[PDB]
Amino acid sequence: GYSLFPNSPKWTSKVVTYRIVSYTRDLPHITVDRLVSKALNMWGKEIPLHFRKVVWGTADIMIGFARGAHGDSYPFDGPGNTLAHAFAPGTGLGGDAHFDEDERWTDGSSLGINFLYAATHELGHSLGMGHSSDPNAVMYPTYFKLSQDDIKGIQKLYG
Amino acid sequence: GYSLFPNSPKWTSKVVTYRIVSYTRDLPHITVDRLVSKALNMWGKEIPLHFRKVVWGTADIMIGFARGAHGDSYPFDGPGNTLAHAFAPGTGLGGDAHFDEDERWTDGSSLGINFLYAATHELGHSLGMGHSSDPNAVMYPTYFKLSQDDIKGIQKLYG
Amino acid sequence: GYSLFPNSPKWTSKVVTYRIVSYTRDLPHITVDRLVSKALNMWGKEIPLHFRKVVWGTADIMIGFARGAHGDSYPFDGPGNTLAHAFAPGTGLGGDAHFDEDERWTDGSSLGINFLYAATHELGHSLGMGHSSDPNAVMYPTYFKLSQDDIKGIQKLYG
Amino acid sequence: GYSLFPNSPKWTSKVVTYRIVSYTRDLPHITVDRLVSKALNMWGKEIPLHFRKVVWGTADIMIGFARGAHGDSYPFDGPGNTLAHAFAPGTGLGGDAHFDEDERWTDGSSLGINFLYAATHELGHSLGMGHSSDPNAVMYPTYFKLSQDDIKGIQKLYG
Ligand SMILES: O=CN(O)[C@@H](CCCc1ncccn1)CS(=O)(=O)N1CCN(c2ccc(Br)cn2)CC1
Ligand SMILES: O=CN(O)[C@@H](CCCc1ncccn1)CS(=O)(=O)N1CCN(c2ccc(Br)cn2)CC1
Ligand SMILES: O=CN(O)[C@@H](CCCc1ncccn1)CS(=O)(=O)N1CCN(c2ccc(Br)cn2)CC1
Ligand SMILES: O=CN(O)[C@@H](CCCc1ncccn1)CS(=O)(=O)N1CCN(c2ccc(Br)cn2)CC1
Ligand SMILES: [Ca+2]
Ligand SMILES: [Ca+2]
Ligand SMILES: [Ca+2]
Ligand SMILES: [Ca+2]
Ligand SMILES: [Ca+2]
Ligand SMILES: [Ca+2]
Ligand SMILES: [Ca+2]
Ligand SMILES: [Ca+2]
Ligand SMILES: [Zn+2]
Ligand SMILES: [Zn+2]
Ligand SMILES: [Zn+2]
Ligand SMILES: [Zn+2]
Ligand SMILES: [Zn+2]
Ligand SMILES: [Zn+2]
Ligand SMILES: [Zn+2]
Ligand SMILES: [Zn+2]
Repeated sequence: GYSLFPNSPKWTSKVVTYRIVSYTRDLPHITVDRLVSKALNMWGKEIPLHFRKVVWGTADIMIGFARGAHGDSYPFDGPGNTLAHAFAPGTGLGGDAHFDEDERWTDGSSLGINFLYAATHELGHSLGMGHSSDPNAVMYPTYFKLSQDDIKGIQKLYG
Repeated sequence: GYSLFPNSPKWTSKVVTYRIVSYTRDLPHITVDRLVSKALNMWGKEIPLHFRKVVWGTADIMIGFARGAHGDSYPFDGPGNTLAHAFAPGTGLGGDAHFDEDERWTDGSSLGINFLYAATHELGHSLGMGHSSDPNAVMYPTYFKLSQDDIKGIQKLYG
Repeated sequence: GYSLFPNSPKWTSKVVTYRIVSYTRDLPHITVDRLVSKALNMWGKEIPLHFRKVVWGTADIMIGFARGAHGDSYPFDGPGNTLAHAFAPGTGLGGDAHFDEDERWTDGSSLGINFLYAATHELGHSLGMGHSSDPNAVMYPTYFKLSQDDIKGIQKLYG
Repeated sequence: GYSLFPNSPKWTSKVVTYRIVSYTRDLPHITVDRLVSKALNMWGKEIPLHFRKVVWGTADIMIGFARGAHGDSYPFDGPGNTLAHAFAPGTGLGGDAHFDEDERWTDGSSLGINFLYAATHELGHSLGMGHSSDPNAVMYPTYFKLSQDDIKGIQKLYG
């Protein structure tokens, strides 16, 4: 069973902008760029919402890697423990997706947390999805395509 | 309601020197230099105190970024937790402002703790300001211009 | 007294592949390569099992250094505490040997955990050895050649 | 009141060798080299013991910087907490002096723990000195020349 966020926040504009603000030394910038686009598009293909990439300033969905405290109330904590977090749609921090630089991330060719899967999960949150009780769902709390539960949920929110 | 430090320490000389001793890889050195000057000047414009920049040795206000233990009794602790500290006016460590290198700092163009705001708060301490009970104040314990409370407080001390 | 793993898992194929997926800045890549080969061969000479090195993709025994969370349920934790872990033979994570990048590793010419000894111990696990109660054994829980206990154990498992 | 180590271990040879095995990115290698020599010589001038520098392999007194676990039973722990440790005279680890790379060290021109003072204290241990109860002593547990207590203690031991 999928979940949304309390009060069911969602992007209400036809177009939502996103920006990859900071990268990881674990991967080429372009790899992160392509994987983020692939993640967004997985959700995008199921709903009447369009994403537009911006390379500077503020965008609706701010995506990036950071070490320690980084401007919100959920500072990262070094290697292990918390790995990432994302915020439900809304202004400011809303929609943003942050990844802890102190972990090891991979595109699949090395050791590490698979970035595509993690990004697809985090971006699910950025769009308004909560965690699912269905182990098959990308939105399941713990850890390729969206499951029926993920699709049902996102379409229910957008629709 | 603004606060000062116990015994209300303040710089008693007409001129107070400052030095940016160490920088962060998160930003250009010159950016940190300019933001520090801007922060000091925000307080400076309200009082009969003049700041003089020095680029070597000891200055009254020593400013810098550090990882872990760094020569005082308040070692930093890695990503998260403590982010920075500054000491009330006085000799030696007095007036110094230290920032934890293990966080992410920004000038506003990326993810991170906004350095200008953090520096303005920390330098407030370096000049003798304590924390305020007024949420509008730059000296409020948690997180652009100085509020009426900040101004009232600094002018009361100098003034 | 040597130990194996519950249910005594072992590689059942004549040839087992291995790959050094990630390295440490503490040593040249080639040094890690040579020490891994030496470690494997120490066990290899005692049993009817052959190792084949691969330099890309997946291999049966995936070996590497990582910081923090890295794709399994045993994230590393920064300097100190956990130093490494390896998994009993089996598919997927089975057989893999991971080393925490946040420690200092050496080939013997500097300060650090001796990589050859650590790798020989970890690879013992990758082959199906558990910890020994014999302090002379390379498989003893705490810390050059395999002891009689190590040999007896690996030969008992292979066989 | 100065202290020595239980059983009063000391170097019994006329010549004791030392090697700086690893350095810190905080300072030039040559700076660390010169400060170590200065520290040793401070103790050396008070006793009938001669120090000989070696640049490779093993020396009686192994000196270096390390992150996390590094080959002894006192792994470092990242920024803060433990900063350094040294072992009483003896074979193997005996006499060695280790410094945590995760702190900030300085030669006096920047922010950080003053390396000369820290090295003089640590090397005191490497020679057989324990902590002093005299706040004036370099061997006092918490923090330029050796005090009367330091001199009395080292001369009593040598001796
Ligand atoms: O999204 C973030 N997570 O929930 C955080 C909790 C943050 C809580 C939080 N929220 C808001 C603020 C602070 N903290 C936990 S996580 O370990 O980072 N998360 C587990 C599931 N994982 C998967 C799962 C399945 C798959 Br397929 C791929 N990856 C994605 C990443
Ligand atoms: O200044 C230092 N802080 O108080 C430290 C505590 C150190 C305590 C301490 N003092 C002395 C020694 C050791 N520890 C807390 S902090 O998180 O670093 N601080 C919060 C408020 N923040 C703001 C707030 C408002 C705005 Br606008 C911008 N930034 C500035 C930074
Ligand atoms: O192999 C891994 N270890 O057991 C881990 C525990 C992981 C437990 C674990 N297992 C699985 C998953 C998570 N955690 C402990 S360790 O400190 O990394 N280990 C001690 C012995 N050491 C030696 C000993 C003797 C010699 Br000679 C050389 N090196 C090899 C390394
Ligand atoms: O030497 C090491 N220290 O005692 C360690 C404890 C290790 C304990 C330990 N021993 C052995 C093994 C593990 N842990 C404490 S420390 O903070 O690293 N130490 C304080 C005094 N400091 C001074 C003091 C005065 C001056 Br002047 C300069 N520097 C030198 C450095
Ligand atoms: Ca983390
Ligand atoms: Ca946003
Ligand atoms: Ca911190
Ligand atoms: Ca000062
Ligand atoms: Ca570790
Ligand atoms: Ca495997
Ligand atoms: Ca430390
Ligand atoms: Ca020694
Ligand atoms: Zn965040
Ligand atoms: Zn989640
Ligand atoms: Zn400090
Ligand atoms: Zn403050
Ligand atoms: Zn692992
Ligand atoms: Zn083990
Ligand atoms: Zn040590
Ligand atoms: Zn000591």
